[PDB]
Amino acid sequence: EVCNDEVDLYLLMDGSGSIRRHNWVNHAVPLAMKLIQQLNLNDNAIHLYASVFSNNAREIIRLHSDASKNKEKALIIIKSLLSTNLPYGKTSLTDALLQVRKHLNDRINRENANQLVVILTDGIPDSIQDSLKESRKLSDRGVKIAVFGIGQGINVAFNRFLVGCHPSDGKCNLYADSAWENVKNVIGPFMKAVCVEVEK
Ligand SMILES: [Cl-]
Repeated sequence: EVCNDEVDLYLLMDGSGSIRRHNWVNHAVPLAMKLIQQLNLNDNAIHLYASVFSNNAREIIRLHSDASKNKEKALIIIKSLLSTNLPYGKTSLTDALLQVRKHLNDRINRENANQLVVILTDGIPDSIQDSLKESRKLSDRGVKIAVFGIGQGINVAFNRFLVGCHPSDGKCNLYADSAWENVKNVIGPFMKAVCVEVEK
């Protein structure tokens, strides 16, 4: 009853920055699924988009649910689409944010919808400055950015600053993080709190 409003949500997976990719490769997609399970994906509510790979190239696509097609298939489709990211490893966050901006520019949005980028990351961008530059173009267009950080390879101050908070001080509703062992229990609440803040 929380993630129930008109929102265009762009889910961006950004990892792994780690030397031992096992955790990201085994758990990033189940983590993203858990987040997506918090969303009301009725056409009058949340429209869910995801950055994915197709024909060796990065692309933004809409994810549907539960479409008029069979239940298990709709789940499998989403899970496979998300999994196209895994073979490609670490990719430019700057380029991903730029693609979201182009996507928003190419289409008319719903009159009363909010635009939101949710980033799942276990590392830091190739370029901090290029990334910050893009995020500000987005926020200048009224787009909100939330970030979920995982593990010990993240920079918390960067994540907080990226979503518009103070680098260290004060609560930041658009940011949360966790160690791998705990992410499954923290991500649901994070998505909910993100929806709440977005409606304010
Ligand atoms: Cl980058």
